[PDB]
Amino acid sequence: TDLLNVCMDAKHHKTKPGPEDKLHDQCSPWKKNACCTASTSQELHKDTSRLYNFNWDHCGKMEPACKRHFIQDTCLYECSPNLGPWIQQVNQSWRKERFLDVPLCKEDCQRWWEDCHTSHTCKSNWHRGWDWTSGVNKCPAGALCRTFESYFPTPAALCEGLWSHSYKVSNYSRGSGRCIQMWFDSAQGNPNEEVARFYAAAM
Ligand SMILES: Nc1nc(=O)c2nc(CNc3ccc(C(=O)N[C@@H](CCC(=O)O)C(=O)O)cc3)cnc2[nH]1
Ligand SMILES: *[C@@H]1O[C@H](CO)[C@@H](O[C@@H]2O[C@H](CO)[C@@H](O)[C@H](O)[C@H]2NC(C)=O)[C@H](O)[C@H]1NC(C)=O
Ligand SMILES: [Cl-]
Ligand SMILES: [K+]
Repeated sequence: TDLLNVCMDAKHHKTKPGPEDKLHDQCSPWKKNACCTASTSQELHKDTSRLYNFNWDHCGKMEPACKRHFIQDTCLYECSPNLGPWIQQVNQSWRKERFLDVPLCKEDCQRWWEDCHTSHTCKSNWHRGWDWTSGVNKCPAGALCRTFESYFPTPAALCEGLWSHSYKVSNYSRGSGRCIQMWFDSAQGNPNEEVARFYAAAM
């Protein structure tokens, strides 16, 4: 149970999960229990936020249908109090902990990949390798802009590879209670609580 209802020790996270009534737009489904502040939830909706100075439009403008998924992902990363069982210590300059091999529901990965098909990028790992010397990430030497499909030939390649394995792709369905959903209605409770509960008891 020590892995339940926690916030990892990372760059913006709160020390502990709490109610956040004013979570902005896409993060609001987390408003009953979040690891992010309202300010953070607000900032992550912005192009090239002050959170990480990360530019989504690094190979031209990213399609809205695609960008929403990255915003959604950032909501989960910053707000989720239910990733306890996958938290690992990594000792990095901008975070002492992170999560790895979170069982992301296949349909979520599939939808993300499909909606991002018509967008563009220059790298398959977005955590390491950028040219930051202007202050925001720019394609490094040798990295050409291409379609998403080029750098991520399958859904799993994007979902698992883009954020250096924060996720593994689960063969479980949305609503199985056996995989983490990036996209959920939380009117009747956050569905990923049950997921974290289940995998914490697996030991
Ligand atoms: N699911 C998910 N998992 C994550 O870990 C995650 N992380 C971020 C934060 N993203 C980033 C990406 C790059 C850099 C960055 O400054 N990269 C540098 C190296 C940083 C270092 O010293 O470790 C670079 O090499 O370009 C920081 C934060 C956003 N969404 C996520 N979403
Ligand atoms: C992931 O789940 C799917 C079903 O949602 C599994 O599919 C079935 O697999 C068996 C063989 O193992 C087939 O007889 C069925 O035809 C499959 N169902 C359909 C309609 O596709 C799939 O095997 C699972 N993947 C893994 C690796 O366990
Ligand atoms: Cl839609
Ligand atoms: K969650």
